[PDB]
Amino acid sequence: APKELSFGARAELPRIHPVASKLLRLMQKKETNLCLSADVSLARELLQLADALGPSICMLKTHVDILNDFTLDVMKELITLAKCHEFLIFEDRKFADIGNTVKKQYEGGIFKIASWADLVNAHVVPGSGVVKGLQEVGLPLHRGCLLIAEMSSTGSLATGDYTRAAVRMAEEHSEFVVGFISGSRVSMKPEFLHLTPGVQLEAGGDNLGQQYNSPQEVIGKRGSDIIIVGRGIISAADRLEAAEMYRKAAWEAYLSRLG
Amino acid sequence: APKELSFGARAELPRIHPVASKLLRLMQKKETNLCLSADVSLARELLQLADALGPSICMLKTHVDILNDFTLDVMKELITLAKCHEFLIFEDRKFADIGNTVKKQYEGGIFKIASWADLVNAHVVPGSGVVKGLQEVGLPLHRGCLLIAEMSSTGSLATGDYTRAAVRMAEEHSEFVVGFISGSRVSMKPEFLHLTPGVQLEAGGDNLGQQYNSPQEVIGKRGSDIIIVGRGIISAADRLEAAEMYRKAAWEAYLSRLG
Ligand code: NA
Ligand code: NA
Repeated sequence: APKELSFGARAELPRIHPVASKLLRLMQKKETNLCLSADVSLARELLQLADALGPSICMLKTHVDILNDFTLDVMKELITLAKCHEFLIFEDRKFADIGNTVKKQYEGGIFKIASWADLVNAHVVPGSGVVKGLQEVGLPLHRGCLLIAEMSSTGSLATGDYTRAAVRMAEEHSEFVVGFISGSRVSMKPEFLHLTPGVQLEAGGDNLGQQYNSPQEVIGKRGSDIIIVGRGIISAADRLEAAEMYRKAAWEAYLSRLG
Repeated sequence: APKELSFGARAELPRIHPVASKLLRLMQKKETNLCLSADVSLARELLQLADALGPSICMLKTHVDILNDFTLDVMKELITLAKCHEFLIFEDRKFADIGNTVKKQYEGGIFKIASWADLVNAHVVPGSGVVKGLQEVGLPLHRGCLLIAEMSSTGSLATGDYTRAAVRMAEEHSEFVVGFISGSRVSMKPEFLHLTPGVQLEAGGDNLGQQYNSPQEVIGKRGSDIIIVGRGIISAADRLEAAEMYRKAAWEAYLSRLG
């Protein structure tokens, strides 16, 4: 493997996407490679978490279709927090339809996801039309996309040639695609981010197929860039001290890998 | 292949799911195996289409995340039409996350999909946790699910062993899973429905990877049960006469296959 570059140096790579470079520079400024999976159903709790944990995170990942009281003004308030504390907003929509449909789902409907999400993600199962359709909205809005190359869950079919196809599709749509959701490093090109869910400090899983690995395993041994942490933080009593524990774990694993 | 049973006889199979049997009986009563893909962004147009075309269709497929003016009362009015004209409502949500997440996306948020959708669909890429999570909402609500075994779009990765995995997952979750979105017959078990999108009378595609086959190819040669038709109907001037053309095509292909 080529010699590892710092996040700050990766932010300067000739082929880097502007959204990736903004992310990489705030990761190095803030010493955080933690993405908070803000898995709550109340706008107040989402906003209180974003404000308190904002300084500790590089990214806040939302499922806005689980917010009981979603409005676009909630997302305006989230953007204010994102700008104040310096983190990106990633809507974990997992687009997975034909290109003509995802185009509408990204721009339109109640959620107007493209209006407030810096990043979205997509499954590669439909073929590259899924990326084509999203990019016809996302490119004019200066957004980025992550392709789901592997999943954390038991029985995942995102393996082998499927994973290779995701990497190829990302390479070929680099104007819009900034990286992967994956369990490890899947691309050797340093311009691409790797974000990894299924992360907790302790061993375990849930009863619906989620499986966990630690920040040291995921960042240090498996070579990913960012950990996505949900229940490990959200279910804790003190979510701020939980986020700090995850931040320091992921940051030190990165530093020790960087040498 | 075993001798083909009529829709009415399939509705009586020992292992048939109640939602599948309701569907099969209305298909045979109404002489329709057409599912309308109601791909519009206005509630008024969705409701006017559902009323006018209701008699011609067995199912109305929605993308409620593309409706600019979604409210739950729109879905109440759609249910009234579904009951009046006898068709099922299928929300084409393509759930594709870990089980713990899809559970919430199905029951909760603004859309409360499980409250009004007879059928939903899911990708199998996350492993069977996706089905497990949906069924914890769907079983108590007496709903059914379709697993996406193949896709119509260029570059689709839902082929080979992926398709085989979808069929296995459906078999093993038959209390909830009633069939497939697929391009052909993928299961030899007659209790399972096969629904096929990417359908028009004329050859062609779109520029975002959609590819078309005719009702005679899909139902007659490829052995699917139901055609899903969107732009072939929606973009026509007279949507009612378009739906009738598709209905008669799909019904006759079925009858000629039945012998
Ligand atoms: Na995930
Ligand atoms: Na489809």
